[PDB]
Amino acid sequence: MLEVCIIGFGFSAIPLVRELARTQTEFQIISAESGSVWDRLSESGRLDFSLVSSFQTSFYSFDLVRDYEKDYYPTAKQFYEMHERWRSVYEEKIIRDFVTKIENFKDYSLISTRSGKTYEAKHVVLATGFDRLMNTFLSNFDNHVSNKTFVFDTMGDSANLLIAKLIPNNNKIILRTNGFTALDQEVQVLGKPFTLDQLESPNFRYVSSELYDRLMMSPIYPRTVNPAVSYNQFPLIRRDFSWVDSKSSPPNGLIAIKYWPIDQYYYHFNDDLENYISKGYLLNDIAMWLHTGKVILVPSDTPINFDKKTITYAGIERSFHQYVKGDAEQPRLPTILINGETPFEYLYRDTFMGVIPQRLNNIYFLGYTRPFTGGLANITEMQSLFIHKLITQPQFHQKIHQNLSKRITAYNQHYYGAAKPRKHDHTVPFGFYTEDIARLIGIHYQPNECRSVRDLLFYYAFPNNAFKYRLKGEYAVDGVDELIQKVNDKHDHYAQVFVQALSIRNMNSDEAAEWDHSARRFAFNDMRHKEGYRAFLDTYLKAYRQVENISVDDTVVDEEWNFMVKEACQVRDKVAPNISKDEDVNKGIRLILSILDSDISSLPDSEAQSIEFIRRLLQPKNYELLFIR
Ligand SMILES: Cc1cc2nc3c(=O)[nH]c(=O)nc-3n(C[C@H](O)[C@H](O)[C@H](O)COP(=O)(O)OP(=O)(O)OC[C@H]3O[C@@H](n4cnc5c(N)ncnc54)[C@H](O)[C@@H]3O)c2cc1C
Ligand SMILES: N[C@@H](Cc1c[nH]c2ccccc12)C(=O)O
Repeated sequence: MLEVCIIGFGFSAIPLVRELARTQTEFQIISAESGSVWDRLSESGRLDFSLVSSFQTSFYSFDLVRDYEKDYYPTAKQFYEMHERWRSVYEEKIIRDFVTKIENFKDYSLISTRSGKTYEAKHVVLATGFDRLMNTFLSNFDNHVSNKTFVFDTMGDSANLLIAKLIPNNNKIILRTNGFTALDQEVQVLGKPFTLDQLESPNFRYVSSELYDRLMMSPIYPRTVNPAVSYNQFPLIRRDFSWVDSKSSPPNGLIAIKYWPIDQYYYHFNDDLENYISKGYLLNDIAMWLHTGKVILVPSDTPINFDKKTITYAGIERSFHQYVKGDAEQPRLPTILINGETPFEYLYRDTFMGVIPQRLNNIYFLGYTRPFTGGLANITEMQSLFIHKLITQPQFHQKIHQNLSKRITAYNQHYYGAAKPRKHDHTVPFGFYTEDIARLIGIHYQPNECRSVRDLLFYYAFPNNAFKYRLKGEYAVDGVDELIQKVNDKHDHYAQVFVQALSIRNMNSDEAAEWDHSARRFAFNDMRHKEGYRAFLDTYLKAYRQVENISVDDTVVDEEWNFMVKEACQVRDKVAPNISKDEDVNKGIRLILSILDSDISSLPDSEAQSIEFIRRLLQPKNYELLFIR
């Protein structure tokens, strides 16, 4: 009897396949001849974009230990080539066929295929990915459509890539949405670049939910009255957050587009701009788009005619070339039959950690949990370890399955509370999920085992990426010590992130909000850092048209759109003319780096109380997680 069948092989499955080879577990892969969306995009030369996620969170530990030099954003091309390098290693273990039905019995599944060949496997893993409506727009993108108007009913990472590709062909963008959360993917800390996943310090949740809330939520909830923040200048961007019924912030189910702010874009790319664009580094600055009027927010229920294909905003009858219905993603699950009879219904919440479903035996899901920030790599690596342990270690299998139903109830209560299932429940802050999986496995770190201040910074401020949990113990990867070392030396041991928590431990919700925005350049959606870059923008648009071999006439003005922008930017034209963290962080960082190697338990009683609080980090009081204990 075949021990393991993996169905679907692209990216999600790589770390699990590796672990099965290490323990010489009998496995077969079954994967479609047609391949993935990256194959569609490759064949037709449309791999001319970059990832919305850092190298550090988007590539697996066993590649990072070889190829990590510096923080950066990898190209679509690089991400694809790394898929195709790992496919080549494992191609011999891959059967090219499509699975159409799984019949699940007590201790085995019967797998049917399109060819007619059937397979018996004790353990079955789905890593088949998602069907995506928006894929057609990207794969079959026409770059001649010019001076046309587009309406989008949802803002996600796909719409933003499309918007980034349209704007330089002088196409006009209207967002008919009920708000969206956008966040600068890159951020300055005292004039040094940090990708946003570097600054989440997730284990501070263990001190208290309240303190973690103040650490993260002011850029997302409209908590500052600072006129400089996008959600004050352009209030239509704000969302309805009355669904959130969890104390865990940021909440499961919240999505975010990550984008280049133009200042960060400039710093990296201004010096070889045409070459960088051609590699796939595209300016996708949605807040620069609203500021310049090249995108406009309009209310959710604005008048449109679907037959006449027209928008009417204030009083101009705008003919719209295309309406784009937003990205809805649904798992590519084949029919699964319970006791080889009853069709199985997929619901993220009715599975444990997005991986173990109920009423099925020895079936696991790999690649169906979405990270809020950073790459999928973080989630699928830790899931691969969870799945590998369940398949190979019956003790572990028994421990998890014994009370599966209760664990799932306890997880749902902590992360979703009494909220009705939503289509985005599958989205999780990465540094909670990876940490959650690591405690179920037992490759987690113990806060009480911190000896020095250096140790506290690794436990609390060092990002909760999958490789952090592969330094030592059951899933150790050779070279992780040298990686953690390199990362720490480049980021000042994440002291700047640790000092933020120091500074706001005595503040309330409103106070932290005002403090978050007291900076020269606050982290996200700082509209003071846009006007200065109008000249560069026009250099960029010209550079894009030179790469994409396109020529529109800029000397022809669409006076009607100029008119629709004014109506839109009404609050901005009121709020903008009404236009400390830097000092606190600066003083804080120098304090921490002076006592790096000082013993915690040693540190004296009666700076000031910043000591009492650093000693309690040995005994955090929100450490309980009922789905694990
Ligand atoms: C436009 C776009 C941009 C993205 N950008 C990023 C990014 O910047 N950072 C990031 O971290 N993530 C990103 N992602 C997400 C993620 O990297 C991709 O979705 C990734 O391809 C998912 O990996 P997977 O292995 O789960 O799925 P896939 O790559 O789709 O692999 C699944 C494979 O299984 C096959 N298959 C499906 N059903 C069956 C079946 N029944 N039988 C047999 N074979 C089957 C498919 O043909 C496919 O080859 C992006 C996704 C998209 C669409
Ligand atoms: N803690 C950092 C970074 C940060 C805040 N909220 C975030 C949300 C997502 C990612 C990063 C962050 C800050 O307050 O500035």
